[PDB]
Amino acid sequence: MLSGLNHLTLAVSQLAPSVAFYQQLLGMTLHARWDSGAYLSCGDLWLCLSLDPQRRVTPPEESDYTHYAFSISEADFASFAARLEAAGVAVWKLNRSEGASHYFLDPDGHKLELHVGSLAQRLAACREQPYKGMVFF
Amino acid sequence: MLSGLNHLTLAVSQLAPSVAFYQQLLGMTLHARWDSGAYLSCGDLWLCLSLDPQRRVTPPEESDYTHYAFSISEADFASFAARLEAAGVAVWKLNRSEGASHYFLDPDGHKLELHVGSLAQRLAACREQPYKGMVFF
Ligand SMILES: CC(=O)Nc1ccc(C)c(Cl)c1
Ligand SMILES: [Mn+2]
Ligand SMILES: [Mn+2]
Repeated sequence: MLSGLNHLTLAVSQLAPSVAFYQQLLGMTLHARWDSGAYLSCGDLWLCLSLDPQRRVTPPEESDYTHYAFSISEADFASFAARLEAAGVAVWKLNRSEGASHYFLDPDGHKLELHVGSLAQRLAACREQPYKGMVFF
Repeated sequence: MLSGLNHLTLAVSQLAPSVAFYQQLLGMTLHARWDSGAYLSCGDLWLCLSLDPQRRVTPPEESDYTHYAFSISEADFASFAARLEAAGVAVWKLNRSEGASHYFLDPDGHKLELHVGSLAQRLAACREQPYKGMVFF
């Protein structure tokens, strides 16, 4: 059957600024870069950046809620978020509707998130503060 | 420091067909559902389906190359691809790279992939046959 995300591929309009964002600003590990892409890792995540002439720099009001959240510890969360803010990284959401999260945009407007906590922890939190109509299986 | 992918959230136009697709067709585990979304798991992947009236059912020619690949073993790949074909799931690309890949669309046009092979396998193949402009770190 299916087991896990094998990789996340993000289309990017300008390869070098996107590599710099994920590697320098977010601290991911850069493994390889070529004329039309790059491979990075973030823990066990394989991230591919793919140069795509069709990728548009998209304001967050023009895209849907699809987004990619990266894990960070409770001890590191606030200083990492504050560093992104001080660096001028654009945001897209403020209301913490799914726990301790910071919502920010990549250079092309991909919707990203820093989040503290696992699915199990979110389910436990939701039992006390459930989403409207929530059922647990 | 970021330690991995925390969750993938897909905006969906209709929650019921999206739950059927990810849970019943793709075999992911449904943990919770509420009026406007659902939480599933696929191995270590935490998947959130978020009901979003801004989600358009998007033909593949009208979206960029951003896509989400799920891991499957080589032994299971062909029968899973056949299952998707029997279900009438559209393909958006043919495989021309190393490692088996099946490129298929979700009900809203999210670009998905089944892939066999890790980042390490891809890097080993690339070292033997580097892409144009390829540099390793
Ligand atoms: C022309 C040029 O400067 N290319 C270049 C710069 C930095 C990196 C990391 C790479 Cl692979 C290539
Ligand atoms: Mn999220
Ligand atoms: Mn892929």
